[PDB]
Amino acid sequence: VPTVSVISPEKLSASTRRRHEIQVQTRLQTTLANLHQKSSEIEILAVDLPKETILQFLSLEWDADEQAFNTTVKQLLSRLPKQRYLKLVCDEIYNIKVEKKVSVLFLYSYRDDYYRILF
Amino acid sequence: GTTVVPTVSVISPEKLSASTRRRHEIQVQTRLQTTLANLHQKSSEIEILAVDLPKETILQFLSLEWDADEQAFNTTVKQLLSRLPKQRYLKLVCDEIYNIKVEKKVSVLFLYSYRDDYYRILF
Repeated sequence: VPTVSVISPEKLSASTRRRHEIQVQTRLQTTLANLHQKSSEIEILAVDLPKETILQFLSLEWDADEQAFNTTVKQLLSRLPKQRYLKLVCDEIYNIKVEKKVSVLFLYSYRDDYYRILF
Repeated sequence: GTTVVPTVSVISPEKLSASTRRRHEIQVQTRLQTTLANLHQKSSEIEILAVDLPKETILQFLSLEWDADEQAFNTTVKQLLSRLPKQRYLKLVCDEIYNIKVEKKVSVLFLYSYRDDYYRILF
Protein backbone atom coordinates (compact mmCIF):
# COMPACT_ATOMS: atom_id res chain seq x y z
CA VAL A 1 0.00 0.00 0.00
CA PRO A 2 1.84 3.10 -1.29
CA THR A 3 1.70 6.59 0.17
CA VAL A 4 -1.42 8.34 -1.15
CA SER A 5 -2.69 11.88 -1.03
CA VAL A 6 -5.68 13.61 -2.53
CA ILE A 7 -5.50 17.19 -3.76
CA SER A 8 -8.87 18.63 -4.73
CA PRO A 9 -10.05 21.97 -6.19
CA GLU A 10 -12.51 22.56 -3.30
CA LYS A 11 -12.40 21.74 0.42
CA LEU A 12 -13.01 18.06 1.13
CA SER A 13 -14.73 16.43 4.06
CA ALA A 14 -12.75 13.78 5.96
CA SER A 15 -15.10 11.09 4.61
CA THR A 16 -14.98 12.19 0.97
CA ARG A 17 -11.21 12.40 1.29
CA ARG A 18 -10.86 8.86 2.71
CA ARG A 19 -13.24 7.40 0.13
CA HIS A 20 -11.07 8.76 -2.73
CA GLU A 21 -7.94 7.44 -0.96
CA ILE A 22 -9.46 3.94 -0.66
CA GLN A 23 -11.04 4.10 -4.13
CA VAL A 24 -7.70 4.79 -5.81
CA GLN A 25 -5.71 2.33 -3.64
CA THR A 26 -8.18 -0.38 -4.62
CA ARG A 27 -8.19 0.44 -8.35
CA LEU A 28 -4.40 0.32 -8.42
CA GLN A 29 -3.94 -2.93 -6.38
CA THR A 30 -3.61 -5.13 -9.49
CA THR A 31 -1.26 -2.77 -11.34
CA LEU A 32 1.00 -2.45 -8.29
CA ALA A 33 1.02 -6.23 -7.86
CA ASN A 34 2.07 -6.61 -11.52
CA LEU A 35 4.82 -4.04 -11.12
CA HIS A 36 7.19 -6.84 -10.18
CA GLN A 37 6.58 -8.99 -13.27
CA LYS A 38 8.73 -6.32 -15.02
CA SER A 39 12.44 -6.84 -15.79
CA SER A 40 14.87 -4.24 -14.38
CA GLU A 41 16.39 -3.61 -17.80
CA ILE A 42 16.73 -0.19 -19.40
CA GLU A 43 16.31 0.21 -23.16
CA ILE A 44 16.39 3.17 -25.49
CA LEU A 45 14.23 3.65 -28.59
CA ALA A 46 15.56 6.40 -30.85
CA VAL A 47 13.14 7.80 -33.41
CA ASP A 48 12.73 10.56 -35.97
CA LEU A 49 9.69 12.37 -34.48
CA PRO A 50 9.12 15.84 -32.96
CA LYS A 51 8.78 16.46 -29.23
CA GLU A 52 5.05 16.91 -29.55
CA THR A 53 4.63 13.44 -31.08
CA ILE A 54 6.83 11.80 -28.43
CA LEU A 55 4.39 13.25 -25.90
CA GLN A 56 1.42 11.66 -27.72
CA PHE A 57 3.03 8.23 -27.44
CA LEU A 58 2.71 8.45 -23.63
CA SER A 59 -1.03 7.75 -24.00
CA LEU A 60 -0.24 4.13 -24.96
CA GLU A 61 -1.46 1.60 -22.42
CA TRP A 62 1.07 -1.23 -22.06
CA ASP A 63 0.29 -2.29 -18.49
CA ALA A 64 -3.15 -3.87 -18.99
CA ASP A 65 -4.08 -6.45 -21.64
CA GLU A 66 -3.44 -6.58 -25.39
CA GLN A 67 -6.83 -5.11 -26.20
CA ALA A 68 -6.03 -1.95 -24.23
CA PHE A 69 -2.71 -1.58 -26.04
CA ASN A 70 -4.34 -2.02 -29.43
CA THR A 71 -7.11 0.43 -28.61
CA THR A 72 -4.67 3.19 -27.59
CA VAL A 73 -2.59 2.53 -30.72
CA LYS A 74 -5.69 2.87 -32.90
CA GLN A 75 -6.65 6.13 -31.15
CA LEU A 76 -3.12 7.52 -31.43
CA LEU A 77 -2.78 6.64 -35.10
CA SER A 78 -6.23 8.02 -36.00
CA ARG A 79 -5.32 11.43 -34.57
CA LEU A 80 -2.13 11.86 -36.61
CA PRO A 81 -1.55 11.99 -40.36
CA LYS A 82 -1.47 8.44 -41.82
CA GLN A 83 2.08 7.10 -41.76
CA ARG A 84 3.29 3.49 -41.64
CA TYR A 85 6.28 4.72 -39.61
CA LEU A 86 4.11 5.55 -36.57
CA LYS A 87 2.78 2.01 -36.56
CA LEU A 88 6.30 0.59 -36.65
CA VAL A 89 7.22 2.77 -33.69
CA CYS A 90 4.22 1.39 -31.77
CA ASP A 91 5.17 -2.20 -32.71
CA GLU A 92 8.66 -1.75 -31.20
CA ILE A 93 7.16 -0.23 -28.05
CA TYR A 94 4.90 -3.29 -27.82
CA ASN A 95 7.85 -5.67 -28.23
CA ILE A 96 9.93 -3.78 -25.63
CA LYS A 97 7.27 -2.91 -23.02
CA VAL A 98 4.90 -5.85 -23.26
CA GLU A 99 6.77 -8.85 -24.68
CA LYS A 100 10.13 -8.14 -23.01
CA LYS A 101 8.51 -6.35 -20.06
CA VAL A 102 11.32 -3.80 -19.71
CA SER A 103 10.55 -1.41 -16.86
CA VAL A 104 12.41 1.62 -18.22
CA LEU A 105 12.18 2.59 -21.88
CA PHE A 106 13.67 5.92 -23.01
CA LEU A 107 11.73 7.15 -26.04
CA TYR A 108 14.12 9.63 -27.61
CA SER A 109 13.78 11.86 -30.66
CA TYR A 110 17.14 12.08 -32.39
CA ARG A 111 15.65 14.92 -34.41
CA ASP A 112 14.65 17.11 -31.48
CA ASP A 113 17.03 15.81 -28.79
CA TYR A 114 14.02 15.11 -26.54
CA TYR A 115 13.11 12.06 -24.48
CA ARG A 116 10.36 10.82 -22.20
CA ILE A 117 10.40 7.63 -20.18
CA LEU A 118 7.75 4.96 -20.71
CA PHE A 119 7.44 3.10 -17.41
CA GLY B 1 30.13 2.72 -12.15
CA THR B 2 30.81 5.71 -14.39
CA THR B 3 29.79 5.14 -18.02
CA VAL B 4 26.66 3.14 -18.85
CA VAL B 5 25.98 1.81 -22.35
CA PRO B 6 22.25 1.00 -22.51
CA THR B 7 20.79 -1.16 -25.28
CA VAL B 8 19.54 1.07 -28.09
CA SER B 9 17.26 0.57 -31.09
CA VAL B 10 17.14 3.10 -33.89
CA ILE B 11 13.87 3.07 -35.83
CA SER B 12 13.91 5.36 -38.85
CA PRO B 13 11.32 6.40 -41.46
CA GLU B 14 13.82 5.38 -44.17
CA LYS B 15 16.71 2.91 -44.51
CA LEU B 16 19.76 3.81 -42.42
CA SER B 17 23.41 3.35 -43.47
CA ALA B 18 25.50 1.48 -40.84
CA SER B 19 27.36 4.76 -40.31
CA THR B 20 24.19 6.84 -39.88
CA ARG B 21 22.79 4.22 -37.48
CA ARG B 22 26.05 4.31 -35.47
CA ARG B 23 25.99 8.11 -35.31
CA HIS B 24 22.45 8.11 -33.91
CA GLU B 25 23.28 5.45 -31.34
CA ILE B 26 26.28 7.41 -30.04
CA GLN B 27 24.23 10.58 -30.00
CA VAL B 28 21.48 9.16 -27.77
CA GLN B 29 23.82 7.09 -25.55
CA THR B 30 25.85 10.24 -24.94
CA ARG B 31 22.96 12.68 -24.39
CA LEU B 32 21.35 10.34 -21.82
CA GLN B 33 24.42 9.76 -19.65
CA THR B 34 23.54 12.29 -16.94
CA THR B 35 19.93 11.12 -16.79
CA LEU B 36 20.91 7.45 -16.53
CA ALA B 37 23.41 8.27 -13.76
CA ASN B 38 20.90 10.08 -11.59
CA LEU B 39 18.63 7.06 -12.02
CA HIS B 40 20.14 5.52 -8.89
CA GLN B 41 19.50 8.77 -7.03
CA LYS B 42 15.79 7.92 -6.92
CA SER B 43 14.18 6.31 -3.89
CA SER B 44 12.34 2.98 -4.23
CA GLU B 45 9.16 4.49 -2.82
CA ILE B 46 5.89 4.40 -4.75
CA GLU B 47 3.36 7.18 -4.27
CA ILE B 48 -0.11 8.02 -5.56
CA LEU B 49 -1.50 11.52 -6.15
CA ALA B 50 -5.23 11.68 -6.80
CA VAL B 51 -6.62 14.73 -8.53
CA ASP B 52 -9.80 16.01 -10.12
CA LEU B 53 -8.52 16.50 -13.70
CA PRO B 54 -9.56 14.85 -16.91
CA LYS B 55 -7.45 12.30 -18.78
CA GLU B 56 -6.42 14.95 -21.31
CA THR B 57 -4.98 17.16 -18.56
CA ILE B 58 -3.27 14.18 -16.90
CA LEU B 59 -1.52 13.54 -20.22
CA GLN B 60 -0.36 17.18 -20.43
CA PHE B 61 1.29 16.88 -17.01
CA LEU B 62 3.59 14.21 -18.47
CA SER B 63 5.55 17.02 -20.15
CA LEU B 64 6.94 18.25 -16.79
CA GLU B 65 10.70 17.85 -16.35
CA TRP B 66 11.58 16.60 -12.88
CA ASP B 67 14.90 14.84 -13.49
CA ALA B 68 17.15 17.92 -13.63
CA ASP B 69 17.05 21.41 -12.13
CA GLU B 70 14.30 22.97 -10.09
CA GLN B 71 14.85 25.50 -12.87
CA ALA B 72 13.97 23.02 -15.61
CA PHE B 73 10.92 21.93 -13.65
CA ASN B 74 9.63 25.47 -13.16
CA THR B 75 10.11 26.17 -16.89
CA THR B 76 7.91 23.21 -17.83
CA VAL B 77 5.34 24.30 -15.23
CA LYS B 78 5.12 27.78 -16.78
CA GLN B 79 4.67 26.27 -20.25
CA LEU B 80 2.03 23.82 -19.01
CA LEU B 81 0.05 26.48 -17.15
CA SER B 82 0.30 28.96 -20.02
CA ARG B 83 -1.57 26.54 -22.32
CA LEU B 84 -4.52 25.83 -20.02
CA PRO B 85 -7.15 28.13 -18.58
CA LYS B 86 -5.84 30.06 -15.55
CA GLN B 87 -6.52 28.07 -12.34
CA ARG B 88 -4.80 28.08 -8.93
CA TYR B 89 -5.52 24.32 -8.61
CA LEU B 90 -3.17 23.42 -11.50
CA LYS B 91 -0.19 25.10 -9.81
CA LEU B 92 -1.09 23.39 -6.51
CA VAL B 93 -0.96 20.04 -8.31
CA CYS B 94 2.39 21.00 -9.88
CA ASP B 95 3.73 21.89 -6.41
CA GLU B 96 2.93 18.43 -5.04
CA ILE B 97 4.56 16.80 -8.07
CA TYR B 98 7.71 18.87 -7.40
CA ASN B 99 7.78 17.78 -3.76
CA ILE B 100 7.22 14.13 -4.65
CA LYS B 101 9.43 13.78 -7.75
CA VAL B 102 12.21 16.31 -7.12
CA GLU B 103 12.42 16.95 -3.37
CA LYS B 104 11.66 13.39 -2.20
CA LYS B 105 13.03 11.77 -5.40
CA VAL B 106 10.22 9.22 -5.56
CA SER B 107 10.81 6.91 -8.54
CA VAL B 108 7.23 5.78 -9.23
CA LEU B 109 4.39 8.30 -8.94
CA PHE B 110 0.87 7.39 -10.00
CA LEU B 111 -0.95 10.54 -11.13
CA TYR B 112 -4.55 9.47 -10.83
CA SER B 113 -7.78 11.18 -11.89
CA TYR B 114 -10.53 10.26 -9.44
CA ARG B 115 -12.93 11.89 -11.89
CA ASP B 116 -12.09 9.87 -14.99
CA ASP B 117 -10.61 6.80 -13.26
CA TYR B 118 -7.46 7.30 -15.37
CA TYR B 119 -3.80 7.22 -14.31
CA ARG B 120 -0.36 7.62 -15.83
CA ILE B 121 2.97 6.98 -14.14
CA LEU B 122 5.54 9.78 -13.77
CA PHE B 123 8.91 8.08 -13.58
